[PDB]
Amino acid sequence: PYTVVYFPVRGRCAALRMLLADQGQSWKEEVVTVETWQEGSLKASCLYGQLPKFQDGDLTLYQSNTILRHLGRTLGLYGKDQQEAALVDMVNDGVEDLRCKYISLIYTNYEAGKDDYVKALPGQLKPFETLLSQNQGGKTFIVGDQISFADYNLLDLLLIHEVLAPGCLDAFPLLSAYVGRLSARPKLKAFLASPEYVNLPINGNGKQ
Amino acid sequence: PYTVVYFPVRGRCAALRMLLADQGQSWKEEVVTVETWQEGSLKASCLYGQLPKFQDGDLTLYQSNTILRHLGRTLGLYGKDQQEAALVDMVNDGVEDLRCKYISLIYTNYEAGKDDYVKALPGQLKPFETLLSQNQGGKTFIVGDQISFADYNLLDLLLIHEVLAPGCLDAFPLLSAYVGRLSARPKLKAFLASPEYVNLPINGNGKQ
Ligand SMILES: N[C@@H](CCC(=O)N[C@@H](CSC1C([N+](=O)[O-])=CC([N+](=O)[O-])C=C1[N+](=O)[O-])C(=O)NCC(=O)O)C(=O)O
Ligand SMILES: N[C@@H](CCC(=O)N[C@@H](CSC1C([N+](=O)[O-])=CC([N+](=O)[O-])C=C1[N+](=O)[O-])C(=O)NCC(=O)O)C(=O)O
Repeated sequence: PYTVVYFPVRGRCAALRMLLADQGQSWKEEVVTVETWQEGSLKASCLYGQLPKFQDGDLTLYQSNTILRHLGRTLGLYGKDQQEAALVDMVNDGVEDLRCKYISLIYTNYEAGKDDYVKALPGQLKPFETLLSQNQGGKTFIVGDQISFADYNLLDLLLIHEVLAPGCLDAFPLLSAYVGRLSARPKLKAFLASPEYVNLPINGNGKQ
Repeated sequence: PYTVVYFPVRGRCAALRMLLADQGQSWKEEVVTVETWQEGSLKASCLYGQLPKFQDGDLTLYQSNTILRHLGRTLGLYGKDQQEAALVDMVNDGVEDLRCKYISLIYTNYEAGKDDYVKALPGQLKPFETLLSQNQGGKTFIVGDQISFADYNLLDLLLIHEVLAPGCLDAFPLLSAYVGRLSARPKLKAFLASPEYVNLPINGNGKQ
């Protein structure tokens, strides 16, 4: 019953598509061209002048996380209790803080400090490796014994980092095995090798 | 009760202190200082190298939005349903992107951005005024007919721009009657005039 609006990019939507495609779900897509947003026909119709946009039938939503937390809750991808759902919310704000830092490296400074960003990236990644070493051994998901929407938000932030700085996971043993076992999950490994996701750019400016 | 470990400023905890003061809660502050945080060991033990940290007993926490959704779903401020609970995450994530850009100029360019961040404001609060006129007539809370942590964070976001650009709400009626109707709330009008709030810096660098 879903629909997703966005530009023909991977951007802030590549993570909510991985959970829908791996959850055994299905959805329709809608798209905005590079010029339909250069018109006003859609930037004023949005609650913040931006996309992704979502539909759940009679509902609509904005913000990449309101949709990621909305499908975790309506699909049981939010933890098992009030506290796992707090440690599943703690990984996501950190995961949304380092991507908010990656969005500025790919759109406002990739040529004047794109190497000062890979220089401090290990420490930006130690935190999540520190939580897996503190999990069931790192042999599970990022929280509890079940997967959550935080796993698809970190698995993409970890997937798009292996592309701007190859070998950024060689110091993090557990993130290297957790990022290899989730892309191997049957329905998501089928979505990563598809043209639907293999043919769009990670970003809108074309850099990576 | 709970505990808050943060710098002697209002910064990121100012909304949960209004949530814990307006919700009949009690708590302790573990004030921290630039002489204590520069000592190192307190920041090297944080999960991301930052504050505030917070607790509910054995459960520790970091990330200010995680503490607002965790006190939100534990205090009964997270919606009456799943779709109102996502319509609350939509107002909190937007109040966080405005608060995410109000925090970068205050600490990274207050002398070259305070003349452009203020003419770009009108357009940043319209959404929030549109959501009130789009619910209960705007005579209630930002979402549903009940209060939420999204409401304790959008009010703090409106009390601070009222300090960087006083008179920024003069064209946003429902937003001007809502920042006074929430400050009139009994236990919130009593804590907001209290010493631990008024003698605290909104920010931690001098500007505002
Ligand atoms: N916090 C919100 C932020 C949403 C957001 O930033 N949306 C951007 C797309 S992201 C990114 C991007 N960008 O950050 O500026 C621009 C882009 N593009 O094609 O022009 C594509 C992007 N992408 O990630 O694919 C947008 O609507 N941009 C239109 C505008 O600003 O007028 C969320 O998580 O949903
Ligand atoms: N997403 C996290 C971010 C938490 C965070 O940014 N904490 C900052 C305080 S915020 C802000 C601030 N800042 O953003 O850099 C610095 C500050 N100070 O006194 O030095 C005070 C701040 N404040 O808001 O009062 C911190 O620990 N800073 C220490 C460090 O970076 O080493 C959350 O929401 O909790």
